[PDB]
Amino acid sequence: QQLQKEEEARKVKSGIRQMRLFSQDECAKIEARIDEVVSRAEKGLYNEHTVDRAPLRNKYFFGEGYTGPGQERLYPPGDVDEIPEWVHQLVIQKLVEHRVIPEGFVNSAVINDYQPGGCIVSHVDPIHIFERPIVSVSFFSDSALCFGCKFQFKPIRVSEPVLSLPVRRGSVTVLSGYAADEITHCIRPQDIKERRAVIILRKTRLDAPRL
Ligand SMILES: O=C(O)CNC(=O)C(=O)O
Ligand SMILES: [Mn+2]
Repeated sequence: QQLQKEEEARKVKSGIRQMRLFSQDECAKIEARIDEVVSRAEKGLYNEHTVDRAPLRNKYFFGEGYTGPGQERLYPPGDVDEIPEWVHQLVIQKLVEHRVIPEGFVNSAVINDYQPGGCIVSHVDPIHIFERPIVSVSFFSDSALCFGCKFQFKPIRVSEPVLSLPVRRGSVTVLSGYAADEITHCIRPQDIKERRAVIILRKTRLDAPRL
């Protein structure tokens, strides 16, 4: 049981790469742009499916977005707004330059914006929708990304995740293999003490089922 948790954590770690790529100034500039997105959404300037509002977490879908169990679908072409130029210029370019992902890979950029006490429940990034690797960049504050999220449903039987990964402002997280496909991830509400935002950069699959 203890050996099993250590083996799983080793497997999770084999599919995680992390690096501090964005300076405090670079973060400040990107954070200003994220604020612009929030403002534009509030002004009703985005397409219908670009904005997903939920109690303590908003999602903003660019390039491609998605919606019983395990049957998410891509919205028809042109339903979501295009990836903003600043995302290419300030975020994707930096990633390509540092050999994190190849040029042309990213066709989907999602911004998650969290209130204090916000969270995201146990999930796997839909395997029928997105290629791997999955890249994420964190912005306003530091937090943690948990892996193996049974604890969110069975706190008596299991109190802790398999692994908790610190995700600092300006850090890039790359998920692949076991970490992206074989285990769930989540964020605990106690780990978001102040506003936090994340830009998730992915490539959708050719055969991603569409509406
Ligand atoms: O906010 C984060 O760091 C993680 N968010 C997600 O896992 C997601 O939107 O798929
Ligand atoms: Mn996810």
